[PDB]
Amino acid sequence: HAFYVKVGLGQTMTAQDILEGNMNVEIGLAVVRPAEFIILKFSHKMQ
Amino acid sequence: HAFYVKVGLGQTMTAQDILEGNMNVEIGLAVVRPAEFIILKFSHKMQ
Repeated sequence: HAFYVKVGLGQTMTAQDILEGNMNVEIGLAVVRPAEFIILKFSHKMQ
Repeated sequence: HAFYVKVGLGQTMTAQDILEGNMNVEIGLAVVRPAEFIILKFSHKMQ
């Protein structure tokens, strides 16, 4: 759930990419954000 | 595939050939030849 890593032929590269000398790596991240606004919601509930 | 042999009336002979005293035999051969020139052909193939 936090990241992924992909590299390979048929995943990030073609065969024409190999002849040119290219290697592609793909990286995705899920970084934690701050809690800037905190909203308290109050209500009545039945007895 | 290697040879054939044919002899007979209606195959190699006529009826006029029989009266003259002729018998015809036909033989065909396929003899092995040497390998005098050997040619190596190199090429790239895709990954």
